[PDB]
Amino acid sequence: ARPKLYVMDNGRMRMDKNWMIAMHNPATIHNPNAQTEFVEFPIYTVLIDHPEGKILFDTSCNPNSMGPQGRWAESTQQMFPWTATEECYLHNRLEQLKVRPEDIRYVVASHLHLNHAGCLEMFTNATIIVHEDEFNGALQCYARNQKEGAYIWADIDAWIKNNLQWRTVKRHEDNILLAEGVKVLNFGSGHAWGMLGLHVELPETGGIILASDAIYTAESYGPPIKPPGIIYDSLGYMNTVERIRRIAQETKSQVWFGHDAEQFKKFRKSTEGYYE
Amino acid sequence: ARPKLYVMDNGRMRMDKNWMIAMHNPATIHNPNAQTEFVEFPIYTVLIDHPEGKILFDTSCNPNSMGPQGRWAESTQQMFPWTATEECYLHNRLEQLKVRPEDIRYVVASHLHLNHAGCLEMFTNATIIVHEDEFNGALQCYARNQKEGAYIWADIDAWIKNNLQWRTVKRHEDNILLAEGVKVLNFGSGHAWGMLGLHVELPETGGIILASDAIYTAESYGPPIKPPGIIYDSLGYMNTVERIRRIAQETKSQVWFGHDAEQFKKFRKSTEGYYE
Ligand SMILES: [Co+2]
Ligand SMILES: [Co+2]
Ligand SMILES: [Fe+3]
Ligand SMILES: [Fe+3]
Repeated sequence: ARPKLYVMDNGRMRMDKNWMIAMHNPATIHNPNAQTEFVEFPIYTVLIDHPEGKILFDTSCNPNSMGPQGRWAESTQQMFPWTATEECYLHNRLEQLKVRPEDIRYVVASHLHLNHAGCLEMFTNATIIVHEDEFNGALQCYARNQKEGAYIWADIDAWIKNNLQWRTVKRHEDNILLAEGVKVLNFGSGHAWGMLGLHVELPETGGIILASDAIYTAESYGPPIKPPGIIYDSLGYMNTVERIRRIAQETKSQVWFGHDAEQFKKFRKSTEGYYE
Repeated sequence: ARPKLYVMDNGRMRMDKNWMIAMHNPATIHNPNAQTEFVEFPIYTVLIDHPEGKILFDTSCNPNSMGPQGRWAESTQQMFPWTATEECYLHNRLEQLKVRPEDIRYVVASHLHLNHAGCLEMFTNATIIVHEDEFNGALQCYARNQKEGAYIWADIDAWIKNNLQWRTVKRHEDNILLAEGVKVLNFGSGHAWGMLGLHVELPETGGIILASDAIYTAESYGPPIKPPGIIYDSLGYMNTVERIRRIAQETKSQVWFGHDAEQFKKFRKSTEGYYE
């Protein structure tokens, strides 16, 4: 099999650095009112155009996320603003590749945060692969009518109204062979309730691990590991990072982080080409 | 049957509020360089003068902690400075109660952080009860010559040279009946590797739970729970806080937080009296 892997630029987001690197600049006797920064980071998706079928990793943010009539609560827009041009929208990025939503066989949701699950509702002909604990956690946010937070009620509303077809990865489920050289990695709890990664083995490029928010950046990866402020299971997070490190060394694979500005710049995006 | 419980003022410490309440004030589009604060909080120990023997909960900081020739590293001194008058020193606080180190039968170390295990070395005639995981973790810090962070090399050095007698609480060990109405609570991992609390049943005052850093403050306690930045096991931390809440409700016990300025102000300290 000779697949093509595309990195699609789905805009940028800004947030408190402390979210990304917990306690990045601690206050001191000499700096008692220490300042944080408001850092920019990429929101990207990955399309594996595979002969067995098209696989999508993450879905970025929903077009109608930001704004006065935005699905995102105002507090969320102010803490995690998403800047993107129309071309950065997933549906347009796919269109520029002559890929219709209906052509996606599999969507892998690393987690159900606002900036990874925004456009799940588009893929009504796909099987949405998600960690059961992540699914459960988001569904509770919905049921309890939680309007703030990283789980967008209106996005979840849409998933349900659009009758998405789900395939939950069970807590103790082995990695899933989705297609030749494409494995869903079950990272479990850490950054969120349930994280999924991808291991892709390309004939030419070789091995790629899509870590998503299991590893925000290279600063996160280290060594040493510098965990995020947005974390559900600190222990599981630490374990997941080391697990990823071990797999990378054993499979001689690259590790693609979730939101690393520097790494993203070096990527070949969908406007220039792909990875074989 | 008729004991007296003393609260001993062992000084004040300042640190970044983000340590106490994580992400207490996140940056926004309108406040991108959001400032943290450098808050003050109490360091205290608890003496249970019990007919079966004297029980000490926590040991505060070592007198030789701060300063150019201080045991604490400068970075630590600058991030977590301890201010204390001679009288605030535990040795002095005990002397004013006509209690010699040698008279302590049991020292319960909630955890082995610098602000709780400073003066363990004094109690050479006591049994030091500590969580095995906390003990293990600190001994690793020592063995690896970790000089910075919350585990003071020189402090641990002194514990070993002074030949302290340890009694480790095993990971899955039940609560320990230390004396009539005195009971060691095995909280396990959370704030640190292994946390111990006390439940004291006082004839007059009733039930008291000593939570130490299992719960920093009333703000931590909520509801809802607002976890700290100094955390090892987020899940365990959350579980512990809720376990304490339950025990408190079922035993109609007060919950004494580790570092709550407001609550401490209301405590009757060793200079004014005791709790029966
Ligand atoms: Co996320
Ligand atoms: Co502590
Ligand atoms: Fe993300
Ligand atoms: Fe403390």
